[PDB]
Amino acid sequence: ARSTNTFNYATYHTLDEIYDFMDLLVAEHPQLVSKLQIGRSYEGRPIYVLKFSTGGSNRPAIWIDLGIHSREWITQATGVWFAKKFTEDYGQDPSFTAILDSMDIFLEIVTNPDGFAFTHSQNRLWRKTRSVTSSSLCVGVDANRNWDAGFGKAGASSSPCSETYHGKYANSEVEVKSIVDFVKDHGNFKAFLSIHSYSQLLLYPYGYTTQSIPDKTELNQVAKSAVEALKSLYGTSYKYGSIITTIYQASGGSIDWSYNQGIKYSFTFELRDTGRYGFLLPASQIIPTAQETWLGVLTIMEHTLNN
Ligand SMILES: O=C(NO)N[C@H](Cc1ccccc1)C(=O)O
Ligand SMILES: [Zn+2]
Repeated sequence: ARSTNTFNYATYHTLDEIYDFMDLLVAEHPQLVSKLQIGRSYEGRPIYVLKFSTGGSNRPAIWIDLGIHSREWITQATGVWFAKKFTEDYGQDPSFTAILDSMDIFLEIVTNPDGFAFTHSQNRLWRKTRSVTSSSLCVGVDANRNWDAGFGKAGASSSPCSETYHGKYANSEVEVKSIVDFVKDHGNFKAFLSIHSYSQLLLYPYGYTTQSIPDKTELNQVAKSAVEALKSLYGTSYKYGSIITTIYQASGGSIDWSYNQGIKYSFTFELRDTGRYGFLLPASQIIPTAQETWLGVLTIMEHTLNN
Protein backbone atom coordinates (compact mmCIF):
# COMPACT_ATOMS: atom_id res chain seq x y z
CA ALA A 1 0.00 0.00 0.00
CA ARG A 2 1.44 3.35 -1.14
CA SER A 3 -1.57 5.41 -0.05
CA THR A 4 -4.31 4.91 2.54
CA ASN A 5 -6.48 4.74 -0.58
CA THR A 6 -4.83 1.52 -1.80
CA PHE A 7 -4.80 -0.11 1.63
CA ASN A 8 -7.02 -3.21 1.87
CA TYR A 9 -9.53 -2.57 4.67
CA ALA A 10 -11.28 -5.87 3.89
CA THR A 11 -8.47 -8.12 5.14
CA TYR A 12 -6.49 -8.73 8.35
CA HIS A 13 -3.06 -7.13 8.72
CA THR A 14 0.22 -7.57 10.60
CA LEU A 15 1.76 -5.16 13.12
CA ASP A 16 4.19 -3.68 10.56
CA GLU A 17 1.43 -3.03 8.04
CA ILE A 18 -0.71 -1.27 10.65
CA TYR A 19 2.23 0.85 11.83
CA ASP A 20 3.16 1.81 8.25
CA PHE A 21 -0.50 2.74 7.71
CA MET A 22 -0.28 5.22 10.58
CA ASP A 23 2.59 7.17 9.02
CA LEU A 24 0.84 7.29 5.65
CA LEU A 25 -2.31 8.72 7.25
CA VAL A 26 -0.29 11.37 9.13
CA ALA A 27 1.60 12.28 5.95
CA GLU A 28 -1.67 12.61 4.02
CA HIS A 29 -3.54 14.71 6.62
CA PRO A 30 -0.79 16.54 8.57
CA GLN A 31 -3.19 19.30 9.59
CA LEU A 32 -5.60 16.85 11.20
CA VAL A 33 -3.72 13.79 12.47
CA SER A 34 -0.54 13.34 14.51
CA LYS A 35 1.14 10.20 15.86
CA LEU A 36 2.19 10.12 19.52
CA GLN A 37 4.30 7.53 21.34
CA ILE A 38 3.08 7.04 24.92
CA GLY A 39 5.51 4.26 25.83
CA ARG A 40 7.14 0.96 24.88
CA SER A 41 5.80 -2.57 25.34
CA TYR A 42 7.47 -5.22 27.48
CA GLU A 43 9.32 -6.50 24.42
CA GLY A 44 10.36 -2.99 23.37
CA ARG A 45 7.75 -2.29 20.67
CA PRO A 46 6.57 1.32 20.48
CA ILE A 47 3.05 2.07 21.70
CA TYR A 48 1.33 4.54 19.37
CA VAL A 49 -1.75 6.72 19.75
CA LEU A 50 -3.28 8.71 16.89
CA LYS A 51 -4.56 12.18 17.74
CA PHE A 52 -7.26 13.80 15.61
CA SER A 53 -7.61 17.54 16.22
CA THR A 54 -8.55 20.75 14.41
CA GLY A 55 -6.71 22.95 16.91
CA GLY A 56 -7.14 24.47 20.34
CA SER A 57 -5.22 23.73 23.52
CA ASN A 58 -6.18 20.72 25.63
CA ARG A 59 -9.76 20.56 24.31
CA PRO A 60 -12.21 18.09 25.88
CA ALA A 61 -11.15 14.68 24.57
CA ILE A 62 -12.52 11.27 23.64
CA TRP A 63 -10.40 8.14 24.23
CA ILE A 64 -10.75 4.93 22.21
CA ASP A 65 -8.58 1.85 22.68
CA LEU A 66 -8.80 -1.37 20.70
CA GLY A 67 -6.99 -4.70 20.85
CA ILE A 68 -6.11 -4.84 24.56
CA HIS A 69 -6.91 -8.56 24.16
CA SER A 70 -4.69 -9.53 21.21
CA ARG A 71 -6.75 -12.39 19.74
CA GLU A 72 -9.72 -10.08 19.12
CA TRP A 73 -8.56 -9.22 15.57
CA ILE A 74 -11.85 -7.60 14.58
CA THR A 75 -11.01 -4.67 16.91
CA GLN A 76 -7.62 -3.71 15.40
CA ALA A 77 -9.19 -4.08 11.94
CA THR A 78 -12.02 -1.78 13.02
CA GLY A 79 -9.53 0.71 14.44
CA VAL A 80 -7.72 1.11 11.12
CA TRP A 81 -11.06 1.67 9.35
CA PHE A 82 -12.01 4.23 12.02
CA ALA A 83 -8.81 6.25 11.52
CA LYS A 84 -9.45 6.48 7.77
CA LYS A 85 -13.14 7.27 8.31
CA PHE A 86 -12.30 10.28 10.51
CA THR A 87 -10.23 11.90 7.77
CA GLU A 88 -12.92 11.32 5.14
CA ASP A 89 -15.99 12.43 7.10
CA TYR A 90 -14.60 15.68 8.51
CA GLY A 91 -16.16 18.44 6.43
CA GLN A 92 -18.63 16.03 4.80
CA ASP A 93 -20.76 14.82 7.70
CA PRO A 94 -22.29 17.71 9.73
CA SER A 95 -22.51 15.71 12.94
CA PHE A 96 -18.92 14.43 13.00
CA THR A 97 -17.62 17.77 11.75
CA ALA A 98 -19.19 19.58 14.71
CA ILE A 99 -17.63 17.04 17.08
CA LEU A 100 -14.10 17.49 15.73
CA ASP A 101 -14.42 21.29 15.67
CA SER A 102 -14.85 21.23 19.45
CA MET A 103 -13.19 18.03 20.67
CA ASP A 104 -10.04 15.96 20.10
CA ILE A 105 -10.06 12.20 19.59
CA PHE A 106 -7.31 9.85 20.74
CA LEU A 107 -7.23 6.44 19.05
CA GLU A 108 -5.02 3.54 20.14
CA ILE A 109 -5.37 0.84 17.47
CA VAL A 110 -2.92 -1.69 18.96
CA THR A 111 -3.01 -1.46 22.77
CA ASN A 112 -1.21 -4.80 23.22
CA PRO A 113 1.42 -5.04 20.43
CA ASP A 114 3.47 -7.87 21.98
CA GLY A 115 0.38 -10.06 22.16
CA PHE A 116 -0.71 -9.09 18.65
CA ALA A 117 2.64 -10.18 17.15
CA PHE A 118 2.40 -13.49 19.01
CA THR A 119 -1.09 -14.22 17.60
CA HIS A 120 0.43 -13.85 14.12
CA SER A 121 3.56 -15.86 14.93
CA GLN A 122 2.82 -18.62 17.44
CA ASN A 123 -0.70 -18.75 18.87
CA ARG A 124 -3.73 -17.17 17.17
CA LEU A 125 -5.79 -17.33 20.38
CA TRP A 126 -3.35 -15.67 22.80
CA ARG A 127 -5.02 -12.84 24.75
CA LYS A 128 -2.58 -11.65 27.44
CA THR A 129 0.56 -9.51 27.32
CA ARG A 130 3.99 -11.16 27.13
CA SER A 131 5.64 -10.13 30.41
CA VAL A 132 7.73 -12.67 32.34
CA THR A 133 6.86 -13.52 35.95
CA SER A 134 9.61 -13.90 38.56
CA SER A 135 8.70 -17.33 39.92
CA SER A 136 6.71 -19.09 37.18
CA LEU A 137 7.07 -20.57 33.71
CA CYS A 138 3.85 -18.94 32.54
CA VAL A 139 3.86 -15.73 30.53
CA GLY A 140 1.56 -12.71 30.47
CA VAL A 141 -1.16 -10.78 32.25
CA ASP A 142 -4.79 -10.07 31.32
CA ALA A 143 -4.37 -6.36 30.61
CA ASN A 144 -8.08 -5.74 31.26
CA ARG A 145 -7.82 -6.98 34.86
CA ASN A 146 -4.62 -5.08 35.69
CA TRP A 147 -6.27 -1.67 36.29
CA ASP A 148 -6.60 0.01 39.69
CA ALA A 149 -10.34 -0.59 40.15
CA GLY A 150 -11.23 -3.30 42.64
CA PHE A 151 -7.84 -4.78 41.75
CA GLY A 152 -7.19 -8.30 43.01
CA LYS A 153 -10.83 -8.83 43.97
CA ALA A 154 -13.21 -11.54 42.80
CA GLY A 155 -13.43 -11.66 39.02
CA ALA A 156 -9.75 -12.21 38.26
CA SER A 157 -7.14 -14.90 38.97
CA SER A 158 -4.03 -14.71 41.15
CA SER A 159 -2.44 -17.60 39.24
CA PRO A 160 0.21 -16.52 36.66
CA CYS A 161 -0.82 -19.36 34.32
CA SER A 162 -4.46 -18.27 34.24
CA GLU A 163 -6.02 -16.68 31.16
CA THR A 164 -7.41 -14.04 33.53
CA TYR A 165 -4.27 -13.45 35.64
CA HIS A 166 -4.47 -9.90 37.06
CA GLY A 167 -0.73 -9.41 37.57
CA LYS A 168 1.57 -8.67 40.50
CA TYR A 169 -0.02 -5.30 41.28
CA ALA A 170 -2.26 -2.65 39.77
CA ASN A 171 -0.68 -1.02 36.71
CA SER A 172 2.21 -3.50 36.71
CA GLU A 173 1.91 -3.90 32.92
CA VAL A 174 3.65 -1.10 31.03
CA GLU A 175 0.94 -1.23 28.33
CA VAL A 176 -1.59 -0.20 31.00
CA LYS A 177 0.49 2.27 33.01
CA SER A 178 1.32 4.11 29.77
CA ILE A 179 -2.37 4.83 29.28
CA VAL A 180 -2.95 5.70 32.94
CA ASP A 181 -0.19 8.35 33.03
CA PHE A 182 -1.22 9.83 29.70
CA VAL A 183 -4.88 10.20 30.67
CA LYS A 184 -4.07 11.58 34.14
CA ASP A 185 -1.54 14.08 32.78
CA HIS A 186 -4.02 15.23 30.10
CA GLY A 187 -6.80 15.65 32.65
CA ASN A 188 -9.53 16.72 30.22
CA PHE A 189 -11.01 13.47 28.88
CA LYS A 190 -14.83 13.31 28.77
CA ALA A 191 -15.37 9.85 27.27
CA PHE A 192 -13.43 6.59 27.48
CA LEU A 193 -14.26 3.66 25.16
CA SER A 194 -12.68 0.19 25.04
CA ILE A 195 -13.38 -2.08 22.05
CA HIS A 196 -13.44 -5.88 22.40
CA SER A 197 -15.05 -9.00 20.87
CA TYR A 198 -17.12 -11.03 20.85
CA SER A 199 -20.76 -11.34 22.05
CA GLN A 200 -22.37 -8.13 20.69
CA LEU A 201 -22.78 -6.16 23.92
CA LEU A 202 -22.51 -2.53 25.05
CA LEU A 203 -21.50 -2.21 28.70
CA TYR A 204 -21.06 0.49 31.35
CA PRO A 205 -19.63 0.34 34.94
CA TYR A 206 -19.27 -1.48 37.18
CA GLY A 207 -17.82 -4.96 36.87
CA TYR A 208 -16.06 -5.39 40.22
CA THR A 209 -18.87 -4.26 42.56
CA THR A 210 -22.65 -4.76 42.65
CA GLN A 211 -22.97 -1.07 43.52
CA SER A 212 -24.88 1.00 40.94
CA ILE A 213 -23.22 4.08 39.47
CA PRO A 214 -24.77 7.52 40.22
CA ASP A 215 -25.20 8.12 36.48
CA LYS A 216 -26.93 4.82 35.71
CA THR A 217 -30.11 6.38 34.30
CA GLU A 218 -28.25 8.57 31.79
CA LEU A 219 -25.69 6.02 30.58
CA ASN A 220 -28.41 3.41 30.25
CA GLN A 221 -30.38 5.65 27.86
CA VAL A 222 -27.21 6.60 25.98
CA ALA A 223 -26.42 2.89 25.60
CA LYS A 224 -29.95 2.14 24.41
CA SER A 225 -29.73 4.85 21.73
CA ALA A 226 -26.32 3.66 20.60
CA VAL A 227 -27.46 0.06 20.02
CA GLU A 228 -30.57 1.24 18.17
CA ALA A 229 -28.34 3.29 15.87
CA LEU A 230 -25.93 0.38 15.39
CA LYS A 231 -28.74 -2.07 14.54
CA SER A 232 -30.27 0.21 11.89
CA LEU A 233 -27.63 -0.68 9.29
CA TYR A 234 -27.62 -4.49 9.08
CA GLY A 235 -29.95 -5.50 11.90
CA THR A 236 -27.21 -6.71 14.24
CA SER A 237 -28.68 -7.20 17.73
CA TYR A 238 -26.86 -5.89 20.81
CA LYS A 239 -27.68 -6.20 24.50
CA TYR A 240 -26.68 -3.58 27.06
CA GLY A 241 -26.27 -3.00 30.78
CA SER A 242 -23.63 -2.88 33.50
CA ILE A 243 -20.77 -5.40 33.30
CA ILE A 244 -21.61 -7.34 36.44
CA THR A 245 -25.34 -7.74 35.65
CA THR A 246 -24.89 -8.52 31.94
CA ILE A 247 -21.88 -10.85 32.00
CA TYR A 248 -20.50 -11.52 35.49
CA GLN A 249 -18.20 -10.03 38.12
CA ALA A 250 -14.82 -8.90 36.73
CA SER A 251 -12.18 -6.84 38.53
CA GLY A 252 -9.43 -4.50 37.38
CA GLY A 253 -11.32 -3.33 34.30
CA SER A 254 -10.47 -0.21 32.30
CA ILE A 255 -13.86 1.51 32.26
CA ASP A 256 -14.29 0.90 35.99
CA TRP A 257 -11.02 2.77 36.45
CA SER A 258 -11.86 5.56 33.98
CA TYR A 259 -15.27 6.15 35.55
CA ASN A 260 -13.70 6.43 39.02
CA GLN A 261 -11.36 9.05 37.56
CA GLY A 262 -14.39 11.19 36.74
CA ILE A 263 -14.74 10.21 33.07
CA LYS A 264 -18.53 9.89 33.01
CA TYR A 265 -19.01 8.40 29.54
CA SER A 266 -17.16 5.10 29.97
CA PHE A 267 -18.31 2.23 27.74
CA THR A 268 -16.99 -1.14 26.61
CA PHE A 269 -18.03 -2.63 23.26
CA GLU A 270 -18.02 -6.37 22.51
CA LEU A 271 -18.34 -6.66 18.70
CA ARG A 272 -19.38 -9.49 16.33
CA ASP A 273 -20.29 -12.09 16.34
CA THR A 274 -22.46 -14.50 18.95
CA GLY A 275 -20.30 -17.59 18.67
CA ARG A 276 -20.54 -18.92 15.12
CA TYR A 277 -16.99 -17.78 14.35
CA GLY A 278 -16.06 -16.15 17.65
CA PHE A 279 -12.57 -14.67 17.62
CA LEU A 280 -11.99 -15.97 14.09
CA LEU A 281 -14.50 -13.71 12.34
CA PRO A 282 -14.26 -13.94 8.50
CA ALA A 283 -12.46 -11.08 6.74
CA SER A 284 -15.62 -10.38 4.74
CA GLN A 285 -17.36 -9.14 7.90
CA ILE A 286 -14.70 -6.55 8.73
CA ILE A 287 -16.23 -3.61 6.88
CA PRO A 288 -19.88 -4.30 7.81
CA THR A 289 -18.85 -4.57 11.47
CA ALA A 290 -16.83 -1.36 11.32
CA GLN A 291 -19.65 0.51 9.56
CA GLU A 292 -22.33 -0.38 12.13
CA THR A 293 -20.00 0.05 15.13
CA TRP A 294 -19.21 3.55 13.86
CA LEU A 295 -22.88 4.58 14.13
CA GLY A 296 -23.02 3.43 17.74
CA VAL A 297 -19.78 5.19 18.64
CA LEU A 298 -20.83 8.40 16.88
CA THR A 299 -24.07 8.36 18.91
CA ILE A 300 -22.11 8.39 22.17
CA MET A 301 -19.79 11.12 20.85
CA GLU A 302 -22.76 13.35 19.99
CA HIS A 303 -24.15 12.97 23.50
CA THR A 304 -20.73 13.76 25.00
CA LEU A 305 -20.54 16.99 23.00
CA ASN A 306 -23.84 18.42 24.28
CA ASN A 307 -23.44 17.39 27.93
O1 LIG B 1 -14.60 -12.58 26.32
C1 LIG B 1 -14.28 -11.42 26.57
N1 LIG B 1 -13.85 -10.57 25.62
O2 LIG B 1 -13.51 -9.25 25.96
N2 LIG B 1 -14.32 -10.86 27.79
C2 LIG B 1 -14.76 -11.56 29.00
C3 LIG B 1 -15.97 -10.82 29.67
C4 LIG B 1 -15.79 -9.34 29.99
C5 LIG B 1 -16.01 -8.34 29.00
C6 LIG B 1 -15.83 -6.96 29.31
C7 LIG B 1 -15.42 -6.57 30.61
C8 LIG B 1 -15.20 -7.56 31.60
C9 LIG B 1 -15.38 -8.93 31.29
C10 LIG B 1 -13.57 -11.65 29.98
O3 LIG B 1 -13.54 -12.37 30.93
O4 LIG B 1 -12.55 -10.83 29.67
ZN1 LIG C 1 -11.58 -8.61 25.18
